[PDB]
Amino acid sequence: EVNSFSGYLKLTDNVYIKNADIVEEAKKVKPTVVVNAANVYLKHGGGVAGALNKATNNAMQVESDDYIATNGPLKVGGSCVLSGHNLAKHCLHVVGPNVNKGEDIQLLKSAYENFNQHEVLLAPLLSAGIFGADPIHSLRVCVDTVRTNVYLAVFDKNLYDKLVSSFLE
Ligand SMILES: CC(C)[C@H](Nc1ncnc2[nH]c(-c3ccn(C)c(=O)c3)cc12)c1ccc2c(c1)S(=O)(=O)CCC2
Repeated sequence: EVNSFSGYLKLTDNVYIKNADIVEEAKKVKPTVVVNAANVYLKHGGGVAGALNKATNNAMQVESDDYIATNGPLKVGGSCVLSGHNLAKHCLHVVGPNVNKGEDIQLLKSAYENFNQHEVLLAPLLSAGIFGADPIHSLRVCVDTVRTNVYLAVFDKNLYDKLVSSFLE
């Protein structure tokens, strides 16, 4: 079965959310597109990007290095489409702003806009965690910006509960 998302809570007609690890979701669901929370040089050194690369046994990093050699780095708020490997048909590498490194939070709208070129996506909460954005603000930007169908996997039950409570106010 295609895009077999299970156990999500529907927030709006096009945004769903689950307390789950995106890597485990990508193995179970086999989505058409999995979003990576990338950096501009596609160096998958930790967090979500490191976990998705490790699940591909480093095939994602080798492919990413070859892409950067030919095309140069991405811009903050930009994206590229590369192979999904064993995790998805395609990986959409999206660069949200890293507020902890001084990048502009306004670029988070441009980052989510990349999602609208794909009908269905499995994605993480952009710019949250160590990128420093307020995760409740990142969910609000996602809901207001994404028009295609997006399944958000957030690997922390405490944050999940705060995000669902905030949306339902
Ligand atoms: C907010 C947080 C709960 C969320 N975390 C995650 N959300 C969804 N699936 C996840 N898998 C893992 C994971 C991490 C270690 N290892 C070993 C794994 O195997 C699997 C993390 C994780 C998240 C959302 C966005 C971003 C980050 C973190 S960040 O800090 O990586 C910087 C980039 C933006």
